Amino acid sequence: EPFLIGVSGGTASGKSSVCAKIVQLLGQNEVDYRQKQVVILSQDSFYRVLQFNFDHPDAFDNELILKTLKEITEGKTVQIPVYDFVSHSRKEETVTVYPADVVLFEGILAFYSQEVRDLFQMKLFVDTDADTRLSRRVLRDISERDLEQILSQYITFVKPAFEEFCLPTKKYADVIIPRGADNLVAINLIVQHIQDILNGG
Amino acid sequence: EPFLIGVSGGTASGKSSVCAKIVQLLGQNEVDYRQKQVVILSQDSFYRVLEQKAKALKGQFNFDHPDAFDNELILKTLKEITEGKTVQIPVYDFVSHSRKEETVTVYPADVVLFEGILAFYSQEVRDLFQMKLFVDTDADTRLSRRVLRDISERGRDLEQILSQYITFVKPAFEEFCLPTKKYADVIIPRGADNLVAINLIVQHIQDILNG
Amino acid sequence: GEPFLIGVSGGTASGKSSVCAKIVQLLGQNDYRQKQVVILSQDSFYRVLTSEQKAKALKGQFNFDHPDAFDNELILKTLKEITEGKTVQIPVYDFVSHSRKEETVTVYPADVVLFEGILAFYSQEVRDLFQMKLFVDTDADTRLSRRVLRDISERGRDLEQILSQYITFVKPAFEEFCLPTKKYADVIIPRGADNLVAINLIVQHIQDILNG
Amino acid sequence: PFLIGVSGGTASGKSSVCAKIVQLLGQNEVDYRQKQVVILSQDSFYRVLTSEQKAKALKGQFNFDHPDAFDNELILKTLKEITEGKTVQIPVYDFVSHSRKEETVTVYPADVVLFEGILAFYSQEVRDLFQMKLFVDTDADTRLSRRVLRDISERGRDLEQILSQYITFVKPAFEEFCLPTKKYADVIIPRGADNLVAINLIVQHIQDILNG
Ligand SMILES: [N-]=[N+]=N[C@@H]1[C@H](O)[C@@H](CO)O[C@H]1n1ccc(=O)[nH]c1=O
Repeated sequence: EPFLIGVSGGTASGKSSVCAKIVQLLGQNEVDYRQKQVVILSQDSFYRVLQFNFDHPDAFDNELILKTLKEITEGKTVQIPVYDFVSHSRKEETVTVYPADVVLFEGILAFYSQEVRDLFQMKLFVDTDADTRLSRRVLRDISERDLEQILSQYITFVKPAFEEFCLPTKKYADVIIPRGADNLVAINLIVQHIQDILNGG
Repeated sequence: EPFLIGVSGGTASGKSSVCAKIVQLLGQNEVDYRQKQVVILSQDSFYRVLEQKAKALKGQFNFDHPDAFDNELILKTLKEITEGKTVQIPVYDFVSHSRKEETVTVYPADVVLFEGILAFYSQEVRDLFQMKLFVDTDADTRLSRRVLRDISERGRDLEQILSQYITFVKPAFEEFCLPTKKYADVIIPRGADNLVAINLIVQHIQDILNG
Repeated sequence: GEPFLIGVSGGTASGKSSVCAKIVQLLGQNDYRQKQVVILSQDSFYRVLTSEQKAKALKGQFNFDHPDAFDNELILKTLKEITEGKTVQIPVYDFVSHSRKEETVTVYPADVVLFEGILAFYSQEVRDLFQMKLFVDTDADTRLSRRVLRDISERGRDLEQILSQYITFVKPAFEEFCLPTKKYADVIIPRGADNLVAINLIVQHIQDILNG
Repeated sequence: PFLIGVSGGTASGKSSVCAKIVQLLGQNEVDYRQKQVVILSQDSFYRVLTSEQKAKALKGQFNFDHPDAFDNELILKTLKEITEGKTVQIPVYDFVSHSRKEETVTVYPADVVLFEGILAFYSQEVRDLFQMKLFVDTDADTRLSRRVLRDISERGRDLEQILSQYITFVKPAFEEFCLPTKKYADVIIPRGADNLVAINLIVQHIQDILNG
């Protein structure tokens, strides 16, 4: 019975950084990929087979997410597709994820599907202010196209999809983390809880 | 070295019911009051002394303003708690609007929960809380909870409850309590019913109690 | 020379019904055959309830604030013909039977038509017909206090049943369907009918539409 | 004279709305002495900085979006003398030296005065001088997007310096001082100058004022 923890929130809120800090603090980075007890799943790894809105729920393989997450709860070994954000291509290589005790699924629409919601025993939402998240993504998108095209895409696609699809799913959260990776108190709270789950007490 | 946890949130958001559940799941109700390891401190007990305005029915008083709370005694009470000293907490009757001479003796505990609408208002009190929690229940939901709570627990009629809430409770929350939400480390979205968030904090305290 | 339609949305107990009333009253319009400004309510276009829906309404389990409870096709068809300068027949909903009475209110083509409804801006086809969109923004707890007083004193409801229906039906319908339509508003009028500066601004503008 | 206060966050559309309003009236093609609608900016009333204040300004540690950086006494005095029909002298601020130039702008008494500013509704004494209070409500991330593109083109700073100053100074000053003054607004104009319906609503209102 693996423990599934759903982490949602807008882009550049700190979902990936919070999950990375939790796994790093739990020492899972040093363990081999077979003996990993806490793994991280990114929703962007499940983009559907490909001016276009990639923040819309239709752009995500909802059935593959549900099947993979369900097979994880069944203790089965699953393979996750790889997706590069630059070329929008799903490479033929797959990441093999062996049965782990705790699974973190981060995604802007992780709480959108009701079938995916009920899979999570604990649901966390990284609530970061909209302008603050834009400041983080603007710096993130140039370092990792043109600055005018980044603001055009965010205003036309990212911002409307967050308010229409992500924001309504904030009410399904059990715990809200108010600033992201910098919130060391909240991270230490979840790190303490996942380590408490591994021990069994 | 006691662990101070600050619990804030608007009125009727569930801070009292959450804290009461945290100590109940920890079995502190079965332990004697002198041997309690997790105690609860309510900000409503530290209301300032009352003769500032004798008339509270002819002209209401606005009890939700930070001026009506003894911020100096709150800082003194919490400071002596962090030092490991026994403290005496005053008793209050909301109807009598007076400070009873009898005090509740709270022995040094390992974990102390302080719940209050303005628990994160003063900076000197904020830094004492090692963990800051905020119960963020929607405004209309908190109003529906408070109306039903104030009619059964108190003998107030509905017209005075809504008039007192709109005139004083609502503006004081938005001016003083809402800006303090940013200081919170963990936000609990719905309150007492959120069993996943309560079990998370209960487990954290039980790990602190073991050492 | 098409009629100037003005959409007025907002949550319940926000003041939109009183805002529209005070606008027509300040204009002195309230002569149904020669009136230049009329007020239309989304409440007139409730759908007729099936036998299973009527039974759910008696038990208090029917959401009257949900888009499914309104005849969007009738609203769109009525507002589309109003723009074309035609008389429209507007239903007179009988809530006792939850159906439309045989009698109907005849609205003659007016120069300015006000459509007031919680979900006035929900339908896109209905939304594009409005040349001006007003949203009465009043705080949720302030509107709740208004509705609780209006439901207990004017209607005589049970307090616990009001708050139970609000949390279960009224609140989710507002946050899911009404609030997302606030971004389509051209002008947002806060605090409701007491905002006399905003009302006199809309009253003055309609007078300029009639004089011009 | 009709005083209209315009507030809202940075890059919301305040300056663009006021400029668009004045343009729709003949005021652009109206002589300077005969202008009936004039625009006043709160940026013209920055305080002269103390040597201690200027020291923090050189270090980049002075929040220019804070109420203390604005000359409230001079704003109140100038706006009061405008209401009395007096011709007033507004300063010309030199932001490099943080002082007032010897040259001043002469504002002849106009029938309608538009005062735009981030904290136009902060001082109660300045609020009560406005016959109409407008607030340009635009989403924070949208305004930040507008400010970034405006701060890179208008000035010669880099992107990382803009976002650092916005998160450190502009954002906390807006949420603490500018946002709580939104409740005093009589009308809320969303999205700024792109809101043509709201622009023509104020334009038609001012035109009706000029004709009595
Ligand atoms: N008649 N009437 N008015 C109302 C009210 O204004 C509207 C709420 O949108 O639905 C109608 N309404 C709602 C609940 C109910 O139990 N009965 C009812 O008639």
